[PDB]
Amino acid sequence: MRGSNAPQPSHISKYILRWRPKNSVGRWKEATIPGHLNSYTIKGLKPGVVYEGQLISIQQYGHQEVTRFDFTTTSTSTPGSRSHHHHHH
Repeated sequence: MRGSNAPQPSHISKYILRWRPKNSVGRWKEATIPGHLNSYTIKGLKPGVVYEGQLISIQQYGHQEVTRFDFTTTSTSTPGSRSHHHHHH
């Protein structure tokens, strides 16, 4: 019910999630998740605050995918053109 480890599966060897308070300017943190094994979302934040999220994928040789996203909690923001496509799901 938690999550099983998948060493070098059909997906990426492992994904790296780094986040840090962009409004509180603090230290970053790392969370490795090998591909999309399940729904994993980091919470514990609050409305009116923006964090920074960077998902970098790592392979057997290191350095794979690099994605930058905006972070928010119970607030409606996350500006980055995330709503301009037809059809859902």
